[PDB]
Amino acid sequence: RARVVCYFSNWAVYRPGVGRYGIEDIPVDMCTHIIYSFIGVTEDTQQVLIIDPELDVDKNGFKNFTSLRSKHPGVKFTVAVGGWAEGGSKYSKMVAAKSTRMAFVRSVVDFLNKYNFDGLDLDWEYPGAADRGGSFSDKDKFLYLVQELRRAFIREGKGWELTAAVPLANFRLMEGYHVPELCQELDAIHVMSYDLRGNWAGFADVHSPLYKRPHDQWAYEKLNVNDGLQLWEDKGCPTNKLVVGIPFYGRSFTLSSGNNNYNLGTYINKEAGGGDPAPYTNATGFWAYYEICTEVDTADSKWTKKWDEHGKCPYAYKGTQWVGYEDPRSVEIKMNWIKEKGYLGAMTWAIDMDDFQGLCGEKNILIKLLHKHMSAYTVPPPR
Ligand SMILES: N[C@@H]1[C@@H](O)[C@H](O[C@@H]2O[C@H](CO)[C@@H](O[C@@H]3O[C@H](CO)[C@@H](O[C@@H]4O[C@H](CO)[C@@H](O[C@@H]5O[C@H](CO)[C@@H](O)[C@H](O)[C@H]5N)[C@H](O)[C@H]4N)[C@H](O)[C@H]3N)[C@H](O)[C@H]2N)[C@@H](CO)O[C@H]1O
Ligand SMILES: *[C@@H]1O[C@H](CO)[C@@H](O)[C@H](O)[C@H]1NC(C)=O
Ligand SMILES: *[C@@H]1O[C@H](CO)[C@@H](O)[C@H](O)[C@H]1NC(C)=O
Repeated sequence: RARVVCYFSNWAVYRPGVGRYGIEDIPVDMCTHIIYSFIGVTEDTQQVLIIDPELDVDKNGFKNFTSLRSKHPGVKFTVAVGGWAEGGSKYSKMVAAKSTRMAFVRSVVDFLNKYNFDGLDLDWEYPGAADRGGSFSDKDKFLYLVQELRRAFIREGKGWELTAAVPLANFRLMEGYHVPELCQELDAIHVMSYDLRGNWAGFADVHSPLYKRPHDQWAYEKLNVNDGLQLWEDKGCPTNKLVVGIPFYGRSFTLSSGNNNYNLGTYINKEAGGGDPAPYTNATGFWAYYEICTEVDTADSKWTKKWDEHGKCPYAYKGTQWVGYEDPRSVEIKMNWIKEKGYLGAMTWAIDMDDFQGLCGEKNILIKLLHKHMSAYTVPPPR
């Protein structure tokens, strides 16, 4: 009854060579819930925006995805609206009034019916965030949207799921999320317990530390997976609604010139924007798990791999390059911690970045860990 929630990126199919990952590559039986990412919202009409129509519609992307339920009827196939690239301003604008919310709600219902989805994952990042086109009134109005969506889903009578991806920083929770009311309306809370550190922070660190490190201070003091999930509990979310995010990727850094200190918290060349782009994801500061293991784990690797004794995460470095991530050891530790705490399950960003080709060893090594632990785990009643 535990969840293994797998986010699927629709843009992964455009990755070159062995990086190419499509619908056919999803290891469906390893997941209980799979989420097609992303659709968006229109700026002008507050309707569902199909972001890659040639792929999603013309090449039958949405339907290929949902029709996987024929072979795997026990699995839920939903769609995510929002995501980082979508921005937050269109969503703050959409929830501003009742009329615009209901226009979106109607569009959502039409979309879900048309492409046979089992429900919707809300990924607005984030309500109430000034840095993301939000404002104070987003907190109330995001709740209104969620309540209105739930009632519409009930009226359709198909038992659709409604979930949300959420941050874990206290200031983000205060600005955007009525926790008790939201957790009541939602089937699951997908906590984005990653990207907690990165180039934007101005120092090298692992991005999903489980526990606090000595160097964690001020805003970073409770910015770890354990304290972050505890925060969601303390604000009123039941343990059996919380799903813990696991990143299948690393946040990389370019160290400052002449810096021979590779410890956690060491200064970086922030202007570089992060570590150099990897060949398949081609993104500064962002390396897929398979891009990391093919570099760090090889027999003649010149990378030095270390372990965060407090955060329970691996990091590795070579020359000016430094990356923090998750490996089988850290993932296993998090799986046991999830069961220890009694949370609803595990979530991954994203399934397309596991070692699905088995370049470094066994195929889909990370998702197999999530499946192994969660499938043998019974979610206890709310604490
Ligand atoms: N919810 C959070 C997540 O959002 C977040 O993960 C991020 O999600 C966003 C989407 O919200 C991702 O943004 C996408 O990034 C893609 C790649 O970076 C973009 O797609 C590509 O865009 C490229 C530039 O145009 C194209 O490059 C071409 O590639 C060609 C191959 O055919 C090549 O021949 C050519 O030379 C290139 N021009 C490429 O075609 C295209 N697919 C996409 O536009 C963009 N929306 C983001 O990548 C991702 N990190 C997550 C992690 O922070 O956290 C979650 O909680
Ligand atoms: C959907 O399935 C068809 C038939 O296998 C295939 O031709 C097409 O490429 C698939 N579309 C996507 C986006 O995977
Ligand atoms: C890789 O990313 C860079 C910077 O965004 C871009 O200029 C280039 O077109 C990308 N290369 C490929 C192969 O897509």
